[PDB]
Amino acid sequence: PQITLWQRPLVTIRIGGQLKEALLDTGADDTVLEEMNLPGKWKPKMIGGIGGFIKVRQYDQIPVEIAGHKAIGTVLVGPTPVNIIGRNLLTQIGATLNF
Amino acid sequence: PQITLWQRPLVTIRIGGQLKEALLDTGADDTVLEEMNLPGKWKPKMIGGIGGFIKVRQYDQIPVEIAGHKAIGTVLVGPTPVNIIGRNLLTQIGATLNF
Ligand SMILES: CCCC[C@@H](CN[C@@H](CCCC)C(=O)N[C@@H](CCC(N)=O)C(=O)N[C@@H](CCCNC(N)=[NH2+])C(N)=O)NC(=O)[C@@H](NC(=O)[C@@H](NC(C)=O)[C@@H](C)O)[C@@H](C)CC
Repeated sequence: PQITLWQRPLVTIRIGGQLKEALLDTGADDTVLEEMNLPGKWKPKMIGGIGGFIKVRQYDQIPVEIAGHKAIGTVLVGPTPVNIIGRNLLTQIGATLNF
Repeated sequence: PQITLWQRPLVTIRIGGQLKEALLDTGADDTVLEEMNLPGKWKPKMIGGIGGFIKVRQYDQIPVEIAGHKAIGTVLVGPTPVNIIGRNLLTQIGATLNF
């Protein structure tokens, strides 16, 4: 599908068992989700945005389905204001910007 | 064009007499430039994201050119680690996400 930017580029994703709402974001290297439990082993990491640094926890190899598209890779969970889908998963689904 | 997301999508824009590199960000509601001396009245404000809020200056009706496509709109100036082009302006040059 083609998505226009007059509205927030918001999509439903399954994070297995559950359904969430995430923001397709070109401006994010990685994927970060609101604090939730996942089936995995994790390691503490730090990421940045406009206001500074935050501690998150990394989960390697989690299958995510973005609008019915399949992706398998890293997922960071911590105190992010909006769930966001980064370039790490977008490239798996073959997302590009057109103008 | 068609920009792939293997790397951060960085483009050259013109604001004032300057050519600058900015990140195309579908997860930014607004456009935010790093500290720069523009003429004009501004109103102050706060924007946040990962990490917290930073204080910035709001300038209205500032004409740009995002890689040879003109736009006009509000731009925020403050201490961002990077120049960011939000949707306010991407909506003007006809950019979509496609997968
Ligand atoms: C230097 C900043 C670079 C741009 C920025 C775009 N992020 C959006 C994300 C979506 C909301 C969290 C952002 O801050 N958006 C603001 C930006 C500036 C602005 N405020 O216009 C925005 O829309 N904020 C909303 C408030 C949050 C709600 N969301 C929303 N309305 N869309 C708003 N209107 O003010 N990227 C990020 O915030 C991401 N950070 C990175 O990609 C950083 N990478 C690492 C490895 O840490 C790198 C640059 O150091 C992700 C990967 C963190 C792991």
